[PDB]
Amino acid sequence: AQNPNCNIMIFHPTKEEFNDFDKYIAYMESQGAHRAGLAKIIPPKEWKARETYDNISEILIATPLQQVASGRAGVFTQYHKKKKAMTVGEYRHLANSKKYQTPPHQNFEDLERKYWKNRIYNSPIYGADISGSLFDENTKQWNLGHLGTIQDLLEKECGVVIEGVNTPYLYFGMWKTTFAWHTEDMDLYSINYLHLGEPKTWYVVPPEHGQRLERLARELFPGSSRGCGAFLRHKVALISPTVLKENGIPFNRITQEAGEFMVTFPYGYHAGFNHGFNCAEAINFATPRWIDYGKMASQCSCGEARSMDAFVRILQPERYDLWKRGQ
Amino acid sequence: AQNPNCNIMIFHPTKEEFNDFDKYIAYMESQGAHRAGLAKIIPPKEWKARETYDNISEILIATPLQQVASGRAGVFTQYHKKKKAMTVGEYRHLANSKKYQTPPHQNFEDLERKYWKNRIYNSPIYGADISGSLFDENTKQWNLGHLGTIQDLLEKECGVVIEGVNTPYLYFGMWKTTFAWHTEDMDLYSINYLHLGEPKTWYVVPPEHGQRLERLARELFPGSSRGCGAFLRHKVALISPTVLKENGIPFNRITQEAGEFMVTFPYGYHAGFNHGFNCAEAINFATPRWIDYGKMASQCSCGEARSMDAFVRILQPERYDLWKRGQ
Ligand SMILES: Nc1cnccc1C(=O)O
Ligand SMILES: Nc1cnccc1C(=O)O
Ligand SMILES: [Co+2]
Ligand SMILES: [Co+2]
Ligand SMILES: [Zn+2]
Ligand SMILES: [Zn+2]
Repeated sequence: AQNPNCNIMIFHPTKEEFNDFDKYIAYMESQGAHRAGLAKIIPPKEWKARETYDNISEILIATPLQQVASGRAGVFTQYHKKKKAMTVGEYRHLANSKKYQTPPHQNFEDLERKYWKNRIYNSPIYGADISGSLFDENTKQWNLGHLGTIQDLLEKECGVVIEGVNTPYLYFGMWKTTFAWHTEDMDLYSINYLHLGEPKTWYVVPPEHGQRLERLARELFPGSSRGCGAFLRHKVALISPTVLKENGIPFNRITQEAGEFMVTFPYGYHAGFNHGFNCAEAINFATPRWIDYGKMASQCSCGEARSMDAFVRILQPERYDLWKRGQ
Repeated sequence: AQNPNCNIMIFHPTKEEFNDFDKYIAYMESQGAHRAGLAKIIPPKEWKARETYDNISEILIATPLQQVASGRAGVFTQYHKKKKAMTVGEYRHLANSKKYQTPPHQNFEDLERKYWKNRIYNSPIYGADISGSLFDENTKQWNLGHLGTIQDLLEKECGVVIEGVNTPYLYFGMWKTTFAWHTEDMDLYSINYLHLGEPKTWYVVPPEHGQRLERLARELFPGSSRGCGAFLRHKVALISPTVLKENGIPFNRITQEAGEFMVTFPYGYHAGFNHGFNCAEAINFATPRWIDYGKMASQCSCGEARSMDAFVRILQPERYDLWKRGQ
């Protein structure tokens, strides 16, 4: 077995190796990368997503989300308060203001300490889930808007044509903006490129130990757990590395910097935070190995959790009716 | 001036000519094709959208629309009554049933006569605007899911990056299903491929005479006109070729058959109907020549009309606030 400790692996493809996305994902998994739940891919030195980021200030963040925390420093939930629209230019200026800017710190470890100590006492604003892409149409390699669709993958594997289209999303972040513990919809893969700005710190639980995190979550969020058998689908729960360690949950951490890709693998629980003003782009994808995870993915049917129809309809026909009632 | 009578032109590209989409659209316009408002493109004999259509019955039509008419035979409006979900297999069976099937007829002209005589007395069900594609991912030429985006076109022409993603839609039709008189959102181009089944008959007004149609529409639909300065954006008004002829409106007609593409050009008003069970796929696109049409496109701000944000925001900043109130 490759990567038996489930370490987060870092890959440095050559430009030749960067030319076939599916092939390289499969190569990564041949080295056991998937066992960590997360991998970093450093693009070839001659690769670029686009020429410059000088012309992005007029992008509109239609519904910025103020992330309001409740609980304790290491165990909290966050809810999203909708704010008025602003441009990326206005958002960037807000992120760099005295109220929201990254504080003085010695290094990543000091910043991480400050995040978990102080996160709940501030309510940063996140420009998340904006449909769009910052890849140049002429970028041929690892262009997240030119990947094959999950609908075509399901068709290729299962022989069924389905409706739906999957496209990338942009995430404009600032210091303390947070992504809660979750796996992807239908336990899909995700790929995330950090286009510009300050880093993004990730935490991840190996897929083989995901149920351990779920068990801890039910204990730490009893109200949420009673409300929904798959409440982590609501994407609101945060648990710090110290609390995970206290409870024996196996996990790893890594910091993503501008110009780097992160891939999350099926049923790899992850969470994290942004260091300062940045912009990432992400999309879900599938491989043949995903199908069996799709079939077993837990579903939120309480109505709180936000193409999905067809995947549940085909892979989980028994769940489909009740899941559809929740929607 | 090419094509001064504004005739609908039909093109037969070679496989070599079929290899550069933008180039061929530009070639078509060099021959005056755009003046008609609509063109037909017959693909090369060796081209195909996909291998077979044997595996499409499990596609879900989440919200089939029953098209209910009001008015007179040649001048009517239609509203869409939402029906319960059905699969394409179930829809196809309904379309072929005695209640909904194409009636006996001698030819296209007889069927057209029957449509305009009898359309208002039936309420056919249309599986319209389903996000998805039936093109094989391996189809390299004129794959409507692999076109360059309107957002990238605007960026390339105007130097502004914007949010948004544009993807194709599927249309499952039956006899008498109808598309009302309209131009595309922001007076964009559209491209439509008829994947399978019975034909689709199109009517079109040359872009240079669009305001003549608008004037007639205001006279024929006085209530709708008073309610909204751009009510044709609601996509509910039908006017027959006989009534257009009586009122001196220049127009043309053509019937699209399975395996053929239709392109609508900026500000080319069009309408039509399906002959029987079929499936079409369509998407909007842009070229450099569209920009000036985008800037002048009329907007519905009464709230009735259904990526758009950014195009109005950048090309029509003066209209943006009031348009946003309507939404
Ligand atoms: N929202 C997310 C979800 N999964 C991974 C990363 C993020 C992010 O916000 O960067
Ligand atoms: N809905 C439409 C809009 N424009 C052109 C064609 C159609 C169609 O229904 O085929
Ligand atoms: Co994620
Ligand atoms: Co149209
Ligand atoms: Zn739930
Ligand atoms: Zn209106």
